[PDB]
Amino acid sequence: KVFGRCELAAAMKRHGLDNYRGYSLGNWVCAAKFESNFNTQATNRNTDGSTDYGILQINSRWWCNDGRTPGSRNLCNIPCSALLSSDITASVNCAKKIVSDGNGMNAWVAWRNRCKGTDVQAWIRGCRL
Ligand code: NA
Repeated sequence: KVFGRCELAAAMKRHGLDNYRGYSLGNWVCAAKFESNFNTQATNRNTDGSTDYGILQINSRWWCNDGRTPGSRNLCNIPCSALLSSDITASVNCAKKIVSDGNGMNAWVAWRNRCKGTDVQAWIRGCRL
């Protein structure tokens, strides 16, 4: 599924991501824009042979099981495929764990480089929330 911007904002809010660990909803919509372009089915092989999965490009290195990332953990206790669902619940659950792991949204390198310190509220402008 390819969400609209305000649609994804509403889905993140319904799933309690809005101001989770102090990150405004525009921070999470911005991260999703640049990780996946709002595509739940997005997958990207990392050079290290791990894969990133879904709207928030959650990495098989630590967070989900794809069966092909030697020496990885599955700290969200989910198959990485669950992170490609048109329902974002499992992605939101796992992103709550990632953002609590100590480095906030810096865990998303695209957030750090493209959203951090920017006017992220623009990502939820005009959204009926
Ligand atoms: Na893994």
